[PDB]
Amino acid sequence: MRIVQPVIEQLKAQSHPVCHYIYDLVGLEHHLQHITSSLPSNCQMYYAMAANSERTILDTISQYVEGFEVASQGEIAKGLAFKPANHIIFGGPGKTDEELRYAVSEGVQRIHVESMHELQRLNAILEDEDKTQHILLRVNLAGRPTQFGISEDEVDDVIEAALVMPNIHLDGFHFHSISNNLDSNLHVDVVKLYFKKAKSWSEKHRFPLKHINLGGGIGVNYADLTSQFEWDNFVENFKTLIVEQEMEDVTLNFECGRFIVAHIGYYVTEVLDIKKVHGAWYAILRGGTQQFRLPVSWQHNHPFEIYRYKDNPYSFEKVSISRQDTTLVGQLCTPKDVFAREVQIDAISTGDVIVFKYAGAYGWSISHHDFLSHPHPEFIYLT
Amino acid sequence: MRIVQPVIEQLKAQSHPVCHYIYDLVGLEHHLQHITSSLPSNCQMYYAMAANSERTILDTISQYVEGFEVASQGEIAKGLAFKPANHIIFGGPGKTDEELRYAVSEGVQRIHVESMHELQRLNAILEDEDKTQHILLRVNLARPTQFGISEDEVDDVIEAALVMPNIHLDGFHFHSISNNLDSNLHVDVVKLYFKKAKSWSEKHRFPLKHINLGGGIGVNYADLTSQFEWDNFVENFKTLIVEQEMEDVTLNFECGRFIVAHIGYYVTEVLDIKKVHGAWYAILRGGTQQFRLPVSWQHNHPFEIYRYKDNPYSFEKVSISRQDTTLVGQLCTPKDVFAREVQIDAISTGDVIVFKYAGAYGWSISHHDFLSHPHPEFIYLTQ
Ligand SMILES: Cc1ncc(COP(=O)(O)O)c(CNCCNC(=O)C[C@](O)(CC(=O)O)C(=O)O)c1O
Ligand SMILES: NCCNC(=O)C[C@](O)(CC(=O)O)C(=O)O
Repeated sequence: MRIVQPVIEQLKAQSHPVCHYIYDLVGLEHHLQHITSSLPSNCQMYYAMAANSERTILDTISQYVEGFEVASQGEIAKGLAFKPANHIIFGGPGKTDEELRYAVSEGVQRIHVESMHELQRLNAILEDEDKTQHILLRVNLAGRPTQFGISEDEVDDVIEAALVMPNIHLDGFHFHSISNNLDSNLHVDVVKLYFKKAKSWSEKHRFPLKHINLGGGIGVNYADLTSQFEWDNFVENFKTLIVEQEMEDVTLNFECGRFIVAHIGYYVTEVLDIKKVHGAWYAILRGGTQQFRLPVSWQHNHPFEIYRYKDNPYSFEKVSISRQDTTLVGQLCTPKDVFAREVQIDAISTGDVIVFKYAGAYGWSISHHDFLSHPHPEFIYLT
Repeated sequence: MRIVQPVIEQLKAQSHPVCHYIYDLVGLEHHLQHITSSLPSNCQMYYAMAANSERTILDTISQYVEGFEVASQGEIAKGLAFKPANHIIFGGPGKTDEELRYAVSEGVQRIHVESMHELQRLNAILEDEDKTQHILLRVNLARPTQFGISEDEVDDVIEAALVMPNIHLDGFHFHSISNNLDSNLHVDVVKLYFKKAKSWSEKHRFPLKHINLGGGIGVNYADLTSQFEWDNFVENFKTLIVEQEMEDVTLNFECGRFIVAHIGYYVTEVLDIKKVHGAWYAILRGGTQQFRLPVSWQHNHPFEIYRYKDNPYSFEKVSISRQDTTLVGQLCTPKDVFAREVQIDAISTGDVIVFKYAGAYGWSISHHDFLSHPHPEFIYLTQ
């Protein structure tokens, strides 16, 4: 509340309707300074802009991170606004010929190759353009069947194919098995598996293990806001693992999105209407889940807080309820437009503002902005 | 495939990437002509543009339908380009003061009021502007959703509406069910709307001018041959108007899905084919951020396969036959799935997947800019 309330009160004082995204850039910079500086000298931090690729967010982040992790030519173009191509790293299971040629043309640092067929499509462009390209092979370790990377048993044949292509520079491997892990001790064991796997292929095939992309998937807790990822405990144990496994001459990198921008983002919206239907209570808010789809996608009740507005703009009384199971919804004409279902609300009124915390990662970026053609939420960036 | 194959062959012949929404406007016109002509003279068809508000689709639709059903200021704005204000009807659970003032200013045909507080906000705007407005009251007949007025509360809102001089109560709005495939069950629901609507008008002593019977006409995605029996529905619907003495009561539907579903196609080329831990995958251009319907509804979306004979690359295609295969897009999320473990007769890299019945809630519900991919090209077939 402390961060957003001065903004909400200004909007109320000016009679502007509250349907906003608010981002705390000071807290973002402070958070990034700590994370990147704690890392060892051989490890790097790339920002995965999937979580949030708003231009102001990238402007702020660029200074503190090594580079950007991108999943398309459009994300490359957004990254090139603030970083050189050789600090952009390109992953994804379906990179088109256009994207590969554009990536090669711009000269992106690495392409994280996810198949034998992709390798050959890339290599054909490299022979055509007469360029070379640093790559990692993305590996899918035996957890379940997904579309991502090379299946573990197929990896050997893709290594041998990449090594005999002179235009390909096989730096090493890319692992991204999990997303949203909250356990720091467990994440260290995932990294240990990556080191042992990467070293075994390097030793079997006899090529220099130059680089390992350890992926991302550093979790954010939406249920319990006090129990976040123990980054300091992780980093210090992660440092111990590097020296134990002798990975000091191997350059490492993470590609984090959610953990970097989640807690610094807020989706704030005014209460338009409160109603009781067949027993159940509902609070209808401005905007909707087409602007903030995270709770519907993940199927949880998103954490929020209620700013109690004291004035009344109408000549008639506000609708108020107290201590009821209340379902929070937007303006959409679908029953799926639900921020939170049957959650406790101590006091809520028409004219109050719901402050959804932890809205900065995969909030606006995953949302179906133009469904039912509502106007976009307004964007405020605090400095 | 007869409709889309000429377009696919043109794209391959021109060496353009295949990632397209293709629409059959000739088919759309024949569908509209069939529906609009078959209705009784006291009932009109409005198009609920949430399903598809593309300007070419609206232009084609506006020629045949009575008007547009809208649920935001943006949908009103789109509708006004092709219909006049007095053939636009406005619903939705969270109409803002700005949207209500806009609707009144433009002079919309009806506003479908969904609560007591909305009625009072509308009335306050009407007294300020010194205007009147025809309305219906949206009723929620006895499961709980956020929509309309709870049945027990209806009497109080009617009495409040009748006392307001600026409000002109035409009657009621019912939209209980969604995606119903049985014509006979829909007639019973329409009969139930008549019984309830008359009961309120006789009790409260005002003329029952209009009843909005909603949409909810289903489209079958599992079995394409077993669609909604419109001809069967309309004749029993005509019978019912006479039985319940509703010839002088003027009516309307508000259909979205049923109008545009079968005439739209989402067409995309196979970029990769891989095996991961025993399971086959086909990576397609675009993704569920362009066509979200399969993920939202959690089904295997119906499709056909166009085989392409030529090979643009000097290395071999990946070709499979008679395999259970998961179809995925370019996205970096494992939720990017068009269809899961579906038996495919034969497929190679460079072939084209043709997702049928992609015209309703395809592009319109999708998260277009997630991972910043370029939009698919839009073709509208007219000859
Ligand atoms: C008032 C009113 N009138 C008419 C209609 C149109 O109904 P019909 O098209 O069915 O005839 C609707 C449906 N309102 C839109 C219903 N939405 C959908 O069917 C798709 C989706 O929104 C997908 C998603 O967002 O995940 C969903 O909830 O499944 C409506 O709410
Ligand atoms: N699954 C863990 C990774 N989550 C995200 O990165 C967010 C999203 O991509 C957003 C979404 O498309 O629903 C998702 O897959 O839930």
